[PDB]
Amino acid sequence: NILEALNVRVVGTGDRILFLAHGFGTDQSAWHLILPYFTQNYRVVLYDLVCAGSVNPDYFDFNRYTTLDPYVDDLLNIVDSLGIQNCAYVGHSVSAMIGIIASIRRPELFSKLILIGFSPRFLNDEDYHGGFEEGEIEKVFSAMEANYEAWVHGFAPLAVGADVPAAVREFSRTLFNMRPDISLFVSRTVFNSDLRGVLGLVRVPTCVIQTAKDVSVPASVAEYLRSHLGGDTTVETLKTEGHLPQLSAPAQLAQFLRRALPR
Repeated sequence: NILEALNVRVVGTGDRILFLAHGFGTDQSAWHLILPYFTQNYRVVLYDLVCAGSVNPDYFDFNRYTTLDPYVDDLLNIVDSLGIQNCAYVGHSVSAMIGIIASIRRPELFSKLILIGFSPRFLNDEDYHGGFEEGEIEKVFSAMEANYEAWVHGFAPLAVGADVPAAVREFSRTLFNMRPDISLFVSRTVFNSDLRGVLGLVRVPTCVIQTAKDVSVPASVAEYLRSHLGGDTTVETLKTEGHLPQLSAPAQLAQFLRRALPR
């Protein structure tokens, strides 16, 4: 039922469950280039966040989805529904944030957390560089509301990077598939999140993957995470820019994953 609403799909064969969880602006199809590198050795679970354009917009209850907690409830519901007892989890952007909270709620559930394009807090603070200020983000939210199509038009290449047209085309496609109001509302939710208070409570081994230049995550965030996460943590840096390496640099990302994943 949640399995149907969130387009859960399980493919591959192997002992380890690999759980792939997409971020803002895409759906599980953003994993399609790396997926063949794993389906021979991992039982792979994919799903769409409720805010994905591929999910019936009728399921997006703006009354319910006001913080990340209902999203974590969705993930744990899927995990439980599938009867998954242990898995490796790869979360991009918001799914990274969701993964951290899930790990603290259910520490026995994750063998490993791989976090791509992950920030615990986007807004700056005293001695903390998240990369954004409140005045600044209000204008983005206005632009997103005023003219979503124009925002996407400009944002997709900036976010994804240069000379990767296939990646930009795909990211534009999935952004345009999201309902504009859902896009804005999810953005607001993410920008009002602050995980820095609970990072020390993470116990699961974690790999933080960053790219060279991510418009949403300053380079300094990775070393903050290394110093603040409570598990055994490593940082890997892709020699490639952009926010969506699963589309823009699938070979390098898959290589990093193959190094970091259990088995």
